Amino acid sequence: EYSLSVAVLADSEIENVTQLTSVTAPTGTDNENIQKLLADIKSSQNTDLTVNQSSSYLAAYKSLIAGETKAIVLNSVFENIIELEYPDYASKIKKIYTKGFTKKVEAPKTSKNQSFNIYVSGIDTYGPISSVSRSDVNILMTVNRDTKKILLTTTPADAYVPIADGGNNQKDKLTHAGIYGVDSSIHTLENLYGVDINYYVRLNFTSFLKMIDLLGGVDVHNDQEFSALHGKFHFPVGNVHLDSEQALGFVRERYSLADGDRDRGRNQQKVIVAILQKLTSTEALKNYSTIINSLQDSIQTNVPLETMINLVNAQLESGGNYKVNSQDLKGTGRMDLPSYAMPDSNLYVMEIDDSSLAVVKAAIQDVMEGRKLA
Ligand SMILES: CC(C)=CCC/C(C)=C\CC/C(C)=C\CC/C(C)=C\CC/C(C)=C\CC/C(C)=C\CC/C(C)=C\CC/C(C)=C\COP(=O)(O)O
Repeated sequence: EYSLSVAVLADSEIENVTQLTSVTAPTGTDNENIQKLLADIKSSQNTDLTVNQSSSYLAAYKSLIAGETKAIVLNSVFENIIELEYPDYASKIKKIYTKGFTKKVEAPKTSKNQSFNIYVSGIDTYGPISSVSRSDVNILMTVNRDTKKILLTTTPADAYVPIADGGNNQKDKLTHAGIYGVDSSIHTLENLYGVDINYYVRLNFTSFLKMIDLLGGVDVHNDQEFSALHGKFHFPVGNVHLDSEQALGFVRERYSLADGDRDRGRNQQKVIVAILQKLTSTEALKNYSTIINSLQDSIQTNVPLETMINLVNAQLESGGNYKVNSQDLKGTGRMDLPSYAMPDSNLYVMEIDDSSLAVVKAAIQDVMEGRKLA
């Protein structure tokens, strides 16, 4: 659910598209959508516009505010990209023609064998799940139902990788993929790790809170004393029970941890294991429908109902615990590499360590294939 519009400056005398002869747009990277809009304009308004190609939607916007063009095409998805460098962009423009588009995100891929991959996207925002934002949590869960093994692979938010789809396969921090959509994030990680991602789950701060509450909190073993959210929550060494708000702090704190983002990644993994322990309780399995009802409006997923039912009932009958292992893609922080989405800013990114990538890829394959980890 997105839209393309013809936009002009807020104070432009232009009121409707029939007054235009041309429009500036990135036909180099969004030609299909753009051409649909132009065909729709020619049909309902009998107006044929020539296109002044721009290198991107950001570039088109710059041209507009610079007075170098009268009108641009704007794909709503990319308004969120423009906002990264121009937070007040919305107030600078008006829209004089709008076309709604619709697309389903990733279709689910059913695995032909005992193993599947689920991508967990954690969005940096409160409120309705439909809110567009970057994906600061990017965890792949490789599950093998035969060996009863799970592998959690964390990819840091700042990982500098080719971003698929809207990212135009250009390098940027992984978290930006989330802005283009869950599709972009999924395809980005499929390409990086060379595996099919069967399903995804997408949730934000508000979704996470409801889930923890619903489950009655979660229990973890904390390895190092730390505090989160400017000292609001304190976590001692030892077994800790986390309510919704504590758990959210627990998975967010980074800077004060001995190993920074890597330790935060491990804390997130601890919480996932704890959630899984609650979700595979007999009470939870028996009452899965209530859990679906309770979380459906705040958590997006393409896992089919039929699949959930199979997974739940299989666990109900067979019982038995999954063993969980974890890993994280390693790299080196840098300030001198360009961000495709934010070309004018110096950003911190993590340049991937190639030897680590090889190891991470091999481990995913091992668990999928039922081989022991190195
Ligand atoms: C289905 C069933 C009952 C059994 C199936 C059999 C088994 C054992 C496994 C099958 C797997 C299945 C079906 C489901 C697994 C899913 C599962 C158990 C748990 C899912 C956990 C989920 C959905 C989310 C966890 C994500 C998590 C830990 C945190 C979310 C992160 C969020 C929302 C925000 C983080 C943002 C962040 C890192 C920092 C905040 O930003 P700043 O403050 O600016 O720095």
